[PDB]
Amino acid sequence: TVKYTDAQIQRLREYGNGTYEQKVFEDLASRDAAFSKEMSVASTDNEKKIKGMIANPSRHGLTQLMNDIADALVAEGFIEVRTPIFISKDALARMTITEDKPLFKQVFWIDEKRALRPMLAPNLYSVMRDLRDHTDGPVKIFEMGSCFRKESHSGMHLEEFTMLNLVDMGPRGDATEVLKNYISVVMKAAGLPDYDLVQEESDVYKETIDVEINGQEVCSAAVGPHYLDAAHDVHEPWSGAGFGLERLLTIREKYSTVKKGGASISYLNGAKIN
Amino acid sequence: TVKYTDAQIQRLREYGNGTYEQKVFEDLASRDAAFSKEMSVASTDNEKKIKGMIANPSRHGLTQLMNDIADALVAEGFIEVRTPIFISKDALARMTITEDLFKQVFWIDEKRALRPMLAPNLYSVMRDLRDHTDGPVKIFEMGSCFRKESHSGMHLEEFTMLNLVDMGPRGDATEVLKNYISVVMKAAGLPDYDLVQEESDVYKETIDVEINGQEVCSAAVGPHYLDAAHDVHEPWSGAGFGLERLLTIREKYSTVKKGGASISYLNGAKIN
Repeated sequence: TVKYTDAQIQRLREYGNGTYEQKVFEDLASRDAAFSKEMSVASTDNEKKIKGMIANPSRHGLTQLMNDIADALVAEGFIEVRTPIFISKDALARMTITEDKPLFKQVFWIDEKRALRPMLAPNLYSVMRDLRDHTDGPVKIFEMGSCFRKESHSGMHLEEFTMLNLVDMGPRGDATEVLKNYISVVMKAAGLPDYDLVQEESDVYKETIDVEINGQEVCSAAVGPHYLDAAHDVHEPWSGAGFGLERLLTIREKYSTVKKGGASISYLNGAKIN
Repeated sequence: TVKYTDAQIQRLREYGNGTYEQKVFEDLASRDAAFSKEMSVASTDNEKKIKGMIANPSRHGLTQLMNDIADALVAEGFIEVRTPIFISKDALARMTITEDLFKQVFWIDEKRALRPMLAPNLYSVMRDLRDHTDGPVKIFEMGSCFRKESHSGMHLEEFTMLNLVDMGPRGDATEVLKNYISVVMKAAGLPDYDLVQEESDVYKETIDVEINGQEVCSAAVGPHYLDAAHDVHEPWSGAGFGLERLLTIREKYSTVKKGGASISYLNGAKIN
């Protein structure tokens, strides 16, 4: 008739990758006793993976997820681009991310005119637009890299996160299905073949497609055009999708928090090192 | 006899990836006709290269170099680690980066900064993995580091560092470190280079790698006085590479701003 405390659930989540909020116990002593033993099982499992990685080293799991998805997108006809982390204050204004907007509060500022990017759309707007001068068919590009948002104002757990942004500028009568095929290629290559797409009409985009793997947002897609296009010299429909890569890796490997599979000095491929 | 003007030289490297400083011309008309010819050819080749990327897309040239090197390092037994871009003010102080290099640091707030090098985080990860093995501790990281152009001598403010460390004693540590450098340079497509082994007052030895006079890798055999501040107390050897600098030399790009992350360039071609 007692459950793990919130502090105990957190501590179990930081060290183990099982599920713990379901357990129930006769009294406080039995709960604390089973708490320490669940912590003991979590510590052994921790060392077992670290010794495994030390004995059989490999590419980082986040790196391997990026490579698995990226090679899939290239076979789909996408150019991989890399763009700087730094973006300009004018660049944030073209997204209507301005002082009066709440989203403005999450931005890390480098100086008075430059900032860390909170998303991949600014630079990808620039690149797809410039390639339009060099081709008449669809412009298909994508990037994977770190984006940065302050935690207090965005209410999410990672300040540095790796976004995957793919986009295909060009008109399509079948823009929806073509976009849904882009979602499939990513999710398949990511190892998450089952997912629920939330197709929805909108006033701002032509269409919007969220995706959920049992109740959790893992990608946000849309069919253009959008009112942000004209500020970027974009005057045609498009289709794009955005995936948080640490979140996908967390869900595929069933880690307890999102801070275990990505970039860290306390975790390494799900295991806690310190 | 005349050469290209400085304005002609800078514009030639804008779209062109040839070599132009050495050209010599009899007169102004001959110098101007050749400049226009190189312009039109650089622009024409630039256009064909972009359309080729559209016809047959591939992984980014910086990503492909990172993959070619990282697989060769995993085959040598290295663990690939990834660490945050943000480091603490204390971690910088433990590198003796204090107010008295400190002006190269991009400060995020009162206590956090963009990492100017991979050493502080790699220090913490190698130490923690020591509690988990008696054998050598071998890791590497490829990721962005940041430095202010106004104080750093380099032209990129964001640059991709590769750092590898092998913690733990070993016989002939310097020659093993030389092999680690050889695996990287061979995996990068740069087999021709010159090493500069030197006696050191701060390290046990220092290895500098140069190609055509340009430093491309800074390596060292430990220990070093910064080790105690990070609770490291055993031998180690490490090497650091700038990956845009490697890609520029291999592809013979006219500047070091065409191969890396950019919104003006894409794999050596200018898209504006």
